[PDB]
Amino acid sequence: SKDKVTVITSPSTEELVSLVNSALLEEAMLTIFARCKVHYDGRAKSELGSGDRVIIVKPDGSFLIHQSKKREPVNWQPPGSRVRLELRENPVLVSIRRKPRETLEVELEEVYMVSVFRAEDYEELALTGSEAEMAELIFENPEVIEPGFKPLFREKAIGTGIVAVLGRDSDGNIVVLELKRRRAELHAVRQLKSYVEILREEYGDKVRGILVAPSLTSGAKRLLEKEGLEFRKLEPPKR
Amino acid sequence: SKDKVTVITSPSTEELVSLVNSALLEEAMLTIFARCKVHYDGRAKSELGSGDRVIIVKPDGSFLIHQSKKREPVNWQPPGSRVRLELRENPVLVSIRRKPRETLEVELEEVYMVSVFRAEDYEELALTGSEAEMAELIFENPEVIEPGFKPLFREKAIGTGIVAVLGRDSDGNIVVLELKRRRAELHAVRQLKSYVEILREEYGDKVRGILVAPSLTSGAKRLLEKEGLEFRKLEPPKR
DNA sequence: CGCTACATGTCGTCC
DNA sequence: GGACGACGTGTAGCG
Ligand SMILES: [Mg+2]
Ligand SMILES: [Mg+2]
Repeated sequence: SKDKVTVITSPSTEELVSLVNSALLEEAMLTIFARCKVHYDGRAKSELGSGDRVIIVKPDGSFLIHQSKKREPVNWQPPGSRVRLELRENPVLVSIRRKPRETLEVELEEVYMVSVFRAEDYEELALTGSEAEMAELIFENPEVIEPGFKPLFREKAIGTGIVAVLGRDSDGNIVVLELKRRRAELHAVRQLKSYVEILREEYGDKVRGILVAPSLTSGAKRLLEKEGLEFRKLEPPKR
Repeated sequence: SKDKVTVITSPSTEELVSLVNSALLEEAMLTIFARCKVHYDGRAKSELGSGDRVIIVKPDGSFLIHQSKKREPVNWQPPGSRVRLELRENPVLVSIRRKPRETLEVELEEVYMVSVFRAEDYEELALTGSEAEMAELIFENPEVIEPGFKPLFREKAIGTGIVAVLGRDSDGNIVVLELKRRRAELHAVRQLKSYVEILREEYGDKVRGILVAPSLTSGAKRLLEKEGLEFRKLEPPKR
C-alpha cells in the first residue's frame, strides 16, 4: 500500500473486498476486469446483460463501465457519486447520486482482476484551437472579420440568449458574431438568427450578424442566405 | 496466451512491447497504468505534462487517457484510430486517425502496469426513458398531446431541418412537435420556432408549434410565449 | 459520404 | 444550484 499498483488476478471475495475498500479509503483509482450485469435507474433507466467489461472508479466518485468497443462508457456515474461495495448472491458495486437521484448497480459475476492504482498527477491539460481563442484572436486583430470592425463585448447577455461577440462596423451598425471552431451547422445559424432578431427588435433592420467558422454545411448556407446573414471564413488558431 | 487476463507490473520494454502487440493482434483490451506525457494534434491541439494516468486501447481503435478526476478522458481517439508502439528514448503509443488527420502521442516515462484483457461480450445496452419513446407514446396515444391530434410523420425532413413529430389538429392546422426527454432549454425553442417558420412559408398562419417536455427553463418559456408557441408537459416513459 | 439532431451527454462559467 | 452554450464532443440514422 505504498506501491503505485496493487493487483490481484482471480481474487477471492476477501481479496476483492480488501482491495475495493482500500481504493476508496486511500482515494486511489480502482480498476476491475469482470463478467458483470449492469442496472441503472436515474434520469433514464437501462439493463445490460452478462458480459466482460472494464470498470473504473475514480477517487472523485466518477464511475465508468467500458465495453470492448466505442469511445463512451456503456454505463457510468458522474463525479460526486458515492460508491459502496455490497455483498449478495454475488458482490455488487453500487453507486448513488442524489441530485438528481441515480443508481448504478454492477453485479460482479466473475472478477478476473482487481487493482488499486495510487496515481499522482499534478498536471492540467493545455489546449489550443478553441472557440474562446477565436474570440481572443478577433479582439486582438478585428480585421480578420472585416476592415473597420470594432469588437466590444464578449459573451454579452442580450435579453434572451448570450452572444459570442458584439461589435460595430465602419457604418456604425451593431454586429453580432456567432463563432464555431468547426464546420458550422444549422443550429449555429439558428443561434445567430435568434440573437439578431432579438437585437433588431431594438436597433432596427440595421443589425448585422455574421457566422464565423472554418466552413458551413449546405443547410447552414441555405438558411443563412434566406435570412440575410453573412459568413466570414476563419480557422481556430493554435499556439 | 489462452488466459482471459495477462498482467505485468513494472514491465521490461520487451515485456511492454510483447503485451501491447499481443493485445492488438488478439483484438483484446489494453490497459496501462503509467507516468506519461501526452501530445495531441488534430481538430485541436493540446499538451499534458508528466503525470500518472490510466490508458485504455480498445480493439476498435478507441483510445482513452484518464486522469484520477472527472468522467471524461483528458485525451482520446475515437474508434478507427490505428495505434502502434514506437521505441524512442521512451516507448511511445501513437494512434493516428485519418479524416480528419489526428495524432495522439503518449510518451510512457514509467509503466507501472500493462495488461491484456481478452474480453468476451455479446450484450447490447437496453435503455428506456428516451426521446424515441416519447415519440412512440405519442403515436400510440396522440391524446397525450390533445384530443383530435393526428400524428403523421416522425423524424421528417422538411426543407431545412428535421422535425420530431409532424401532424394535424382537429381544427385542420399543421402541428410541429418538438420533444425533449429532459427540461427544455432555449436551444429547443429555437429548433421549434425554426420549424414552424419554415412550415408557415408553405401553409401560412395554419401552423402550430408545440414544445413537449417535462418542463422548461426560464428563458425557454420566455421565448416560447413571446413567439406564440405552446407547451405540453410530458415525461419520457420508462418500460 | 455529408448533414442533422439526440445524449443518462459532460463540463465550464456566470449568477 | 439554474441557466446557457461549448465540446477535439460521441453516436445514430437517413438522404
Ligand atoms: Mg455561441
Ligand atoms: Mg428535435
